[PDB]
Amino acid sequence: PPYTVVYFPVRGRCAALRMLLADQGQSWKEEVVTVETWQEGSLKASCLYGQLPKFQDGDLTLYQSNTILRHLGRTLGLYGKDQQEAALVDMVNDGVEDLRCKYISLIYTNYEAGKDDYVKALPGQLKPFETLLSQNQGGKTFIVGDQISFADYNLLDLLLIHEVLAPGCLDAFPLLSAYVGRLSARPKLKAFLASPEYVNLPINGNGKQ
Amino acid sequence: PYTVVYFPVRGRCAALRMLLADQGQSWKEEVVTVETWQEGSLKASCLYGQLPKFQDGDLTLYQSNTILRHLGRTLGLYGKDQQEAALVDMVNDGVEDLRCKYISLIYTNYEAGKDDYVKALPGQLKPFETLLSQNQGGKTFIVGDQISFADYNLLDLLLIHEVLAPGCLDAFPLLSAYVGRLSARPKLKAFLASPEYVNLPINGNGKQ
Ligand SMILES: COc1cc([C@H](CC(=O)O)SC[C@H](NC(=O)CC[C@H](N)C(=O)O)C(=O)NCC(=O)O)cc(OC)c1OC
Ligand SMILES: COc1cc([C@H](CC(=O)O)SC[C@H](NC(=O)CC[C@H](N)C(=O)O)C(=O)NCC(=O)O)cc(OC)c1OC
Repeated sequence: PPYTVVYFPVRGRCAALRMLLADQGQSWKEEVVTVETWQEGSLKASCLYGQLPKFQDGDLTLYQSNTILRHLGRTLGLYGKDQQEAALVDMVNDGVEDLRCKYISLIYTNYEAGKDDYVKALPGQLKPFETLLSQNQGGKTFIVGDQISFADYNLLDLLLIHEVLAPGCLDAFPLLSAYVGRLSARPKLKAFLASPEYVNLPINGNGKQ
Repeated sequence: PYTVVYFPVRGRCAALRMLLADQGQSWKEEVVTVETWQEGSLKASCLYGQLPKFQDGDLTLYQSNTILRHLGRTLGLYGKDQQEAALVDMVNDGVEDLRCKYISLIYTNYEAGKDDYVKALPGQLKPFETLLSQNQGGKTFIVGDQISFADYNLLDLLLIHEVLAPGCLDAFPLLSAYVGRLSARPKLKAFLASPEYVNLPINGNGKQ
């Protein structure tokens, strides 16, 4: 395949880019790194920022999950119709990243003591994305414009993992709730989300969700 | 054509201001004091409840890296091709990761965390030295042979870390020379010497 994903055996920060690749009908190789292999240290020392994912597109080696998303967005035409839309796509993705960082901090560093406060704060964190949908064709299409973007896949993943963390959290957000259902029903993505290579990976690496 | 809406600090607008100044662009600063911000109405109107807010005509943007990428895209500071654009993103995302750690230290744990942060800092700066070493021996920019928005963000990151940990670039000859070279670009040099930069604090809590 032209693409290789090098990552731990979790969904994590590769979930969105995998959904993107699958929904776009692209082929890729998964190179699985166990935490054991990672402890040996040689792969880690060779990674630019000491972390995974690592991604290959031919001889182009990338690190940083959002760099991979933007690269696929640019090369597959999932980055808006013009410069204005591209900026709005970035604005969405940066918002998704901010909330993802808070989610990851909760999962890996403070789950038991922090979950109540996190869930309490969650509606205020989701509301900006509902607002964005409400300002774009009544929320009937995508997060920006009338074609899918890499930010849709990232936002979709963020919403899916938050439904596991806080079941019912989208009940207060009709546009986000319908958006999750609509994107999840896209045939190639629906098949991917139902497949063992997605279903049989945990969301995170520490057993919490 | 441009308006920057922000608190009276360098913070997350420092890099985009350096970009605008170095590119000879004109912009308006709309300063929001913490007092005005406490009133709540501006905050409630911001997409993510935060500043900076940026206007380019009737395009209103939020998110500091969105502003950087928008200026990069529209001013030709985003690599020569898709391959370079991906490398520019890879740099900027690395800058953002370290900036988040810096901000966490400054605003949430300065006193107890500074020693460990400075201890860890060489390992956090080394990737950017490595990136320079793989691009024309470090003699030009962080990616390719023309400046990108990631250069301005990386430059700011390096400048604030020199204040936090003086001498932190002494181990890194390419980063050291790079800071000196970019800082000497005539429009940027003038901006960095000007009161609108010098007389703003780096952060909003008096720590640096
Ligand atoms: C905290 O332990 C941990 C973290 C993770 C990560 C979880 C996630 O963010 O979904 S991903 C693995 C991690 N990489 C990054 O944090 C990449 C950040 C970068 N800005 C990007 O966007 O790509 C990583 O490589 N950690 C290893 C290390 O630093 O040595 C996953 C975990 O297990 C799967 C774990 O537990 C080990
Ligand atoms: C912690 O209090 C605080 C923070 C800051 C920020 C410092 C910095 O990151 O350099 S910026 C102001 C902040 N906006 C963001 O964090 C934007 C993040 C976004 N992902 C982006 O990249 O643009 C903000 O608006 N805080 C106010 C709020 O949330 O109500 C500056 C501060 O004062 C100058 C303060 O202290 C108030």
